[PDB]
Amino acid sequence: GESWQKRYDSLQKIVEKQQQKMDQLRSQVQSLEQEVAQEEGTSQALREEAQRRDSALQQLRTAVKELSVQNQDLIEKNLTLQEHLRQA
Amino acid sequence: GESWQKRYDSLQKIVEKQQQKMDQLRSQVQSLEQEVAQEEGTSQALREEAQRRDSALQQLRTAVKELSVQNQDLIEKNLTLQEHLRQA
Repeated sequence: GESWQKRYDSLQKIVEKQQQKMDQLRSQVQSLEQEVAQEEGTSQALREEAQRRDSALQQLRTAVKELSVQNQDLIEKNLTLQEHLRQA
Repeated sequence: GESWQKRYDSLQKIVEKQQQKMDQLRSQVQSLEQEVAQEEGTSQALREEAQRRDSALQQLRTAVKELSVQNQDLIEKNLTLQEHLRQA
């Protein structure tokens, strides 16, 4: 059979392969933490832009209503002028 | 000093402790891959909402433009009636 010294030499190869795998996993953890942080910045930026555009939506809807009031005003004035024209 | 069998046993304790740390790193990586996936899912969902919000904004800008031109035309038609009613 193999001597214990030979088995030790083979086991040290396993120890070194474990360390290399652990190095790769530690690097992957760091990269993933960075990806999470970057994606959180993206999501927060999207939420802030959504707030600004929701405010723009609000302002446009009210603008439509304001222009509808002006429309009614001008229509009523036009009818008043039309009635004056029936006495001209 | 220590026999090769005993040195093997000491090295095997290192193999086992490195395996524990490697398994813990793999679990951390899995948790971080879930965290990345959920944050990218959040960002994409916000982009979906943004696309529908921009559609609403575009439709409202169109309505504002249409109502504005209609009101400007009514203002011109009112001035025309006023000119027809002039006596001097």
